[PDB]
Amino acid sequence: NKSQLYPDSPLTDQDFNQLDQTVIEAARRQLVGRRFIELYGPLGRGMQSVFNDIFMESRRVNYTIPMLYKDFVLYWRDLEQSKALDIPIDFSVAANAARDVAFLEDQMI
Amino acid sequence: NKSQLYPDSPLTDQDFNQLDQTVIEAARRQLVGRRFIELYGPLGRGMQSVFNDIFMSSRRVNYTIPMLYKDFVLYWRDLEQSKALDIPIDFSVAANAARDVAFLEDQMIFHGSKEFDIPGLMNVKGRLTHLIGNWYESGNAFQDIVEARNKLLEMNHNGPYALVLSPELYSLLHRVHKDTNVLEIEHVRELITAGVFQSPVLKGKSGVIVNTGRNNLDLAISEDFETAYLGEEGMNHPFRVYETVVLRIKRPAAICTLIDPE
Amino acid sequence: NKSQLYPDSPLTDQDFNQLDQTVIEAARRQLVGRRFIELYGPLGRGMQSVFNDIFMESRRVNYTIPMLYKDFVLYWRDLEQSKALDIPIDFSVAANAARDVAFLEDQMIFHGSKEFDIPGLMNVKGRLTHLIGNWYESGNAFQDIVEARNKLLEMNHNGPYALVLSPELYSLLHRVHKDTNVLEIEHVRELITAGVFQSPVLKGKSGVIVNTGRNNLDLAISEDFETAYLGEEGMNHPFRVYETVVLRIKRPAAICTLIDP
Amino acid sequence: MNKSQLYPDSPLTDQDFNQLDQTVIEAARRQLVGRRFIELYGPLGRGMQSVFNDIFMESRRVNYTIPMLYKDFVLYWRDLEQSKALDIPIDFSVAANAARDVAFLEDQMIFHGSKEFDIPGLMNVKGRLTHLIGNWYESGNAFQDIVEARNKLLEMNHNGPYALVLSPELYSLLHRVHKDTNVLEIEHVRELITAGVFQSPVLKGKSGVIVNTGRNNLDLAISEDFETAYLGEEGMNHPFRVYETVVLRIKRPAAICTLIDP
Amino acid sequence: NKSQLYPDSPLTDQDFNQLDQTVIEAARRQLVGRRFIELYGPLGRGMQSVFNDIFMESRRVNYTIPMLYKDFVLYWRDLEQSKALDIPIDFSVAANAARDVAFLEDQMIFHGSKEFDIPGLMNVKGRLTHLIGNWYESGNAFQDIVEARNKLLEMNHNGPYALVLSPELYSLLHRVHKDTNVLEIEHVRELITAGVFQSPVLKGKSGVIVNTGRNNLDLAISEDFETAYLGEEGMNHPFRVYETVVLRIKRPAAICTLIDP
Repeated sequence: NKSQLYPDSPLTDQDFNQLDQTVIEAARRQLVGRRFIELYGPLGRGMQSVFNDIFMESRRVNYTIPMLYKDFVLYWRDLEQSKALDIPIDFSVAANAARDVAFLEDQMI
Repeated sequence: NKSQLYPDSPLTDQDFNQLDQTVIEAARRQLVGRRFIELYGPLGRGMQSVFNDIFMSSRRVNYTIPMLYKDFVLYWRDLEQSKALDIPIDFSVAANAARDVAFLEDQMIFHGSKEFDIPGLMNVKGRLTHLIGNWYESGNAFQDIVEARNKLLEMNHNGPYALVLSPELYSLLHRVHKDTNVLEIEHVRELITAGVFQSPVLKGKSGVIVNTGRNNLDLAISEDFETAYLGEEGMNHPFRVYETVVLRIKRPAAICTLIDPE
Repeated sequence: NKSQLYPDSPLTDQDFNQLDQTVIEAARRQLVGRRFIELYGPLGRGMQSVFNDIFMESRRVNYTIPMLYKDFVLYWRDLEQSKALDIPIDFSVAANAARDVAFLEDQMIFHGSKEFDIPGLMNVKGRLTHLIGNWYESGNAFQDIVEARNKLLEMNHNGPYALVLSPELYSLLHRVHKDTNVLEIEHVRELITAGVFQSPVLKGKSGVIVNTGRNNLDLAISEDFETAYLGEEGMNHPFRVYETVVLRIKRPAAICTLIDP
Repeated sequence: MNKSQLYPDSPLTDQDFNQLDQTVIEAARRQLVGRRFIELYGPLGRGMQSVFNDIFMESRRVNYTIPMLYKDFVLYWRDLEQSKALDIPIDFSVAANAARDVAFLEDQMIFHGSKEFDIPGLMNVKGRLTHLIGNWYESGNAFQDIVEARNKLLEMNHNGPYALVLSPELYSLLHRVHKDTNVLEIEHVRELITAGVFQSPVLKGKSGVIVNTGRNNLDLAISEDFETAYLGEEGMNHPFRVYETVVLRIKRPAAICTLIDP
Repeated sequence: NKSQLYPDSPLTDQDFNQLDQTVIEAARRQLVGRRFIELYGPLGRGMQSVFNDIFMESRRVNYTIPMLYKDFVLYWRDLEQSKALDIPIDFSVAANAARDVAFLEDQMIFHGSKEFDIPGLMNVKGRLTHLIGNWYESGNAFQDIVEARNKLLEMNHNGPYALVLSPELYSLLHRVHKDTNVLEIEHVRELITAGVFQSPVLKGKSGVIVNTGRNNLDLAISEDFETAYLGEEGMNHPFRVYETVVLRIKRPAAICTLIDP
């Protein structure tokens, strides 16, 4: 899981799931491309390019798969304060980044 | 096993082994690119394209792995006669098919795959270019190799180098060096430690010096020289000798091509 | 074995083996064709003609297999004297016959069988021809081979090459090269991997370079060198050293011919 | 003692690091010329950041700071994941390029020194013997100039075994045949120089050096051999570094004879 | 052993053996006198002078055995640093001293000990002298050795001969002979069976041919190359590589000397 994938992560397993759920919910609320376009996958990490057969009214074109990303930063002072006061970790910046990856996909689509 | 993979093949298990050996030997003898260019292993099925990082800071290009194949037919009349008389099957057509594919691979290695946008050693962008003088005069050929070898040194390529020349130019280092009273091929072989090779794919007075090493260039083998039964057609048994190979030139500056100015 | 194959043979099993060993040794010492041409066989007695696929730079031609033989005679007086004195039987005449079958094969391999219309190395259509200059001057012989080998290389025939020269040209290769302090034959032997041979069948200044490989040319043998009793005739014991061989040139472009103008 | 525990954050397993080590080491061995005729003094260890050299001129102690030679290459995470998914061995081509560059750096430091730390080289050390060679294109000059150079070492109380390293052009010129003996000059030289006649791209033009092999004459002081260290993961990619710490000590400068073109 | 011989030695038994092996190897790589002169010993520490019977072409002379030594110093800071870092002790200075004792023996063997009045190969009375010509011209070096070896042969000294030349003359032997396509040194090496050596002790154009054999000349060693602790002085550890050797030339007529006019 995430905890063993990033042993140095300040977020625990429960804290990291909230990071995933916040990102997933923010993506679904903004992904308009996936609302009507079917998904061919998940292919997996072993695929870096796909072959597209264009039937004009066939032509085979090798479409390399782009990677769209947004970074965002979780400041340590906020994380330490949340741990000290036993309050849930704020992931508002994480949702903002997901809204920008979902906007990048829509621009690319 | 090829026996169970082609249940309808007329050849037995041992006959396929002889057919495979004939194809392998004919290809290996006729292949000049693989002598000095290393193989990026058997990629196998599931890798239809490969990525080449071109260094001139690197840039990435997606290279589609093309299929090179030649078709040969084993006539049933000849097959039945060999089985009846217990004489070995003549796979001379198989050897010619492997020879033709090997010639095709060498053309793809040197002159590139134009229809697949894959460059070759003789036309890769960014390669060094050297102009050879009159190699008919003794000593000019050695000096040209020295000048071209120094050109690769200027671009941080210390060797070991491999030199491939056209047959017309190759049959010019087989002359006594008047300065040293030795064959000019021997002096070049001392400088070119990876060997000097000929190739019919090069026409006229052309040649290329390649700094050997898997970090400069290699061949991505999706599947090595393999034979496949195309299925019975008109009572005969056609086979396909096919291979899936692409050439990756990671550092084009490691290739210096000798070009006749005329 | 031979004793039961020819019950009337004056030679015993041991005596007949010496006949075979003498014939075999005399054949190997003279067969220059088999030194670089691969054997397609032994097919057996059930094959009398072979199919040759000529790839010109396919054409199927039915090559009937010729039979080459020499007879020789073992006189009974010599055989009786040897038995009486307990000395080994002299097979010098047998070796002489084997030297003539091995010369007949070389003639058929290099010049072809006119009666059966089978081509040879020096005669086949579709071969490459190189006109040699004056090999007497040192250094010309190496250059002529270099240019002739270049013609084979331009046809995607990258060796290994086998060069057969007439004894006049073969001896001309033994002079020291011009300015490389090395015998001219040694430099050619580096160029020709399969070896440089000589054959008396080639007359004058002539030679041939053949790109070896059974996919280029091969030798079809239904039966190798064999000795057969022809039956006693006039108290003598005539035999026959025979073989059924034929040369199949599948790739005529793999043969480069050196001739003089 | 495996590098997996040394770099827990590395993406390579025990076997992948092992394949990485051979790729770096083999590419280094193919290019390291100085190590062929110079003994290795070490590995001293991480506690030796500078070595002491006692020069016996024909005694002065000089402190040499051990230089660190390195080159960086990056393995892309997409490539590592793609190879891992397809069960294909990782492509360490960039590692060989980095290892080859470091090997050239060590050879360049051995011969031409290191101006940054004022460490002398074979062709730069003070007190060495200098021999002005002649036209090696003409016959006999190549062997004679070596004989006088060896005589210079003999007069300086150094009686072998010698090691001769020549520029790549001069090494080929030694393959000529002798004017009278009708034997190649290289075998005559090889009988005089029994530690081996080598060639190196570092020497340019008509240049060479004759070195009296022996620990008491000169040696390589290394604290860390060719080692691949995993740098921190940056930008989701994995950058590595092939580094080594080697300094050359010439205890007897008079045991080195340099062939210099006038 | 060494540890109990010098209880105050900073070097352990393993460290002291490396001192001995370094000294021994450096001596063998430089001792040209012992390559052809037989050893009469080790006599032992109980012998300080030897009797030489000179057979001129007997005379008894008491040759006192000289002692040749070089000191060198092992600094304590280097020894302490090596112990702290667990690295082997550097003995480069020790090898340098051994190269100077092996040069002192060669000087004493070839030129003699003037202080003890002991003759050498190049200096003894009763030797044969040959005046070499111009060795620069090819073929003169071989001829000069031939005539000089002839002088030894006329004195019933029929080999095996050992020839030692100065580096100037030794390198002059490496040119190809005049018209025999063979290196001049190779022809001399055929003439001189015991081998042709060179010594830096011989200056200019000079050399010597010695007819080997312990009945002609020998080397008397009471003690071979030895390393002795001289006791700590100024925190340093001075040693001494020493040997007690002397050359006895019993037959001065067995030495032929090559000099230039």
